[PDB]
Amino acid sequence: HHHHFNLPPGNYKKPKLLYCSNGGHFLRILPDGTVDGTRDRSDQHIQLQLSAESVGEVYIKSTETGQYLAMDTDGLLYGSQTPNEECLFLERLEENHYNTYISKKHAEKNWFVGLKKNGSCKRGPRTHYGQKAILWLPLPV
Repeated sequence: HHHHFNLPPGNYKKPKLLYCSNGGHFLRILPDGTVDGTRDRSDQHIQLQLSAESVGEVYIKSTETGQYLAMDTDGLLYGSQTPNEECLFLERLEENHYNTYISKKHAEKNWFVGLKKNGSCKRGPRTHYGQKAILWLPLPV
């Protein structure tokens, strides 16, 4: 393992919203595959369904479009039509409260799912432990 194994509570029984306190945005996966953040709670593309492939490993999927969150070889987030190795994330507890999602494929490089204060996605290499951009809070739909 390249990372710790503290896991958050809760489960995957219901769809969730992923809220980033960094800028105060909900993770959004647009129909065209674009990924970003939005402060609009009524947005139809922020509803996500998480599922566990293995303990601590998850897929994050758009309930509206069916697309899977994924991080490409250059660290950019994108919506994938099908599940592949770039769609698996390590879901962990952080600061004894939040949820962090580390790219499983690039786990050794410490690439996290994260949003900047302006709601734009952070590129993998620009993220690291200790940032506010990587801290998520799952919220009911």
